[PDB]
Amino acid sequence: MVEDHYEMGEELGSGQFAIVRKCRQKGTGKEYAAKFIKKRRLSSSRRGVSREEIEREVNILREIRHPNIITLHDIFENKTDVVLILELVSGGELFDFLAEKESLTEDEATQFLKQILDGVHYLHSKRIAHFDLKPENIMLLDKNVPNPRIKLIDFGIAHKIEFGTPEFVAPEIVNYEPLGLEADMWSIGVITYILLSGASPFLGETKQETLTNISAVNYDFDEEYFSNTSELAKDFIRRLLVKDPKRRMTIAQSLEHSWIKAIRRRNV
Ligand SMILES: CN1CCC2(CC1)NC(=O)c1c(c3ccc(Cl)c(Cl)c3n1C)[C@H]2C#N
Repeated sequence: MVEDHYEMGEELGSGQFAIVRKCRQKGTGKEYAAKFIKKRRLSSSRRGVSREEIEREVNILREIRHPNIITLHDIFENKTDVVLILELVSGGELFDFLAEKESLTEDEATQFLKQILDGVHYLHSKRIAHFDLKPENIMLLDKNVPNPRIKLIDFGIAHKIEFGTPEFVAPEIVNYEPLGLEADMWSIGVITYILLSGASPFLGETKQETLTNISAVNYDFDEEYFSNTSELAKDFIRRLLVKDPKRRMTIAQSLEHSWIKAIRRRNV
């Protein structure tokens, strides 16, 4: 059993069918995050996570080796749960960081985005789409520094290309059209808008209104939030928030973009 080898500690987070606890590996003293995923009782049960979601997630994490993506250390399973022993990331979600900061400067935003884009470049090079990129799925190593390091998490709907969270889904998801790596690029555009403004671009009062806004690409650079934003930043976002996935910037193009490079290019 997992608890023979890992002493479980405080609960760090929870969702509908998962709980994550801090734990300590008894043999080494090393601390990890143990994610307990509740299995379906029966193969096609309504409640619980499909065994397919679990195995697919495990297999993707085991194949990835990148500094901006969480590592999987081990796996345990009993009758009711699959327990993933994951790298512990203790600086909280980017979501909570942003909550405290309200909105980021373009320099602060690009420092995060360089890391997010590097991790996504690694995934896309392997033809893996994450499909649930959002600030809640980006963890900080340490929140009390100017340039915090991040790791992508929650690969539960990641797929190899051969419905995530309403505010972040691309139009092709909303309209049941073919999916690819481009959906992740849309989500990066949403993240970028949020980092710079503190506002979610497509959010409506209801989920239905949010989804309607996405499909119509109904957003703006409202002067409330974007009165000081550079034309480069807007170009970056505008080239991601495009309805036709074929027209959207690719991950390589996003990394080459002058906005991302601006901070590297300048001295002061
Ligand atoms: C998608 N959201 C965010 C991640 C989620 C599940 C719900 N929630 C967590 O609170 C959380 C999760 C984590 C997953 C991995 C690691 Cl290494 C950590 Cl520190 C995680 N934490 C803190 C997710 C779960 N369950």
